[PDB]
Amino acid sequence: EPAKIYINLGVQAPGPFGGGTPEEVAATLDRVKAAAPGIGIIVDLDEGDHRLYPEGAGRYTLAEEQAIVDHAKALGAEICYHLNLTVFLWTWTGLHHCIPKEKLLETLLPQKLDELEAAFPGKLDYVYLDRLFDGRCYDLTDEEVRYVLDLIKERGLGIKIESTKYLDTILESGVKVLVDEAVKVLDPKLFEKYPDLITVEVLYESIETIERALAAGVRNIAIHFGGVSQLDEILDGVRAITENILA
Repeated sequence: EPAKIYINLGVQAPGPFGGGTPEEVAATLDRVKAAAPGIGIIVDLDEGDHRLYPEGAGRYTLAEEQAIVDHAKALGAEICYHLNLTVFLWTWTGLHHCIPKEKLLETLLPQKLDELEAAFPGKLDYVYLDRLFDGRCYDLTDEEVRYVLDLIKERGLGIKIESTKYLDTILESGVKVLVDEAVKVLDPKLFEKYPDLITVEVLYESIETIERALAAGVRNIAIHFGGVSQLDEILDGVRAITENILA
């Protein structure tokens, strides 16, 4: 069967350097689908008594986040939610302070996951956490990894990982994975053992980036462009898929 194609798209709140309101994000997503027809869309999103007005620009409110997802979900786009606040604020410093491993496994991570699916019921496909990131914080044991994967698979979520440190246990757990290769290594043996589970995000440098990927297994490839400014920059290479075919 032919392979799948997606346009990995980053969305953030209006701030000092860019961003767009839920109306602007909705219009851009409609303009991408208007050009790219049979191409999937992967929208990345960062997390923002609980607001209505954003406490400081550069972050969305929970309503604006829901308004974007509900519009992107209606377009058929998959949502990948970034739970970076798992290291946010020992405190009163804005650092990436790491709570004890128990405090995170026992309480916060299930807490954040419950809050997650409470705000976006069944409308999130992948979730990103800065824990499997080559270890960094905490050295995860054998059962510790598969416990976090169980919390994610419980709520029907996939995972986005930057490091392929634990990829050889994620696929055994049968959970969909999103490998961000937009600047480790991986053998094509995985694509014949787990074809419908891996989706590789690549930095678009040319058609040679796709051909090098399609030469292996990669039946699910997401394209992330370098560069609301990017509306037209993506509308340049959006014709790079009508003629690409390659199926």
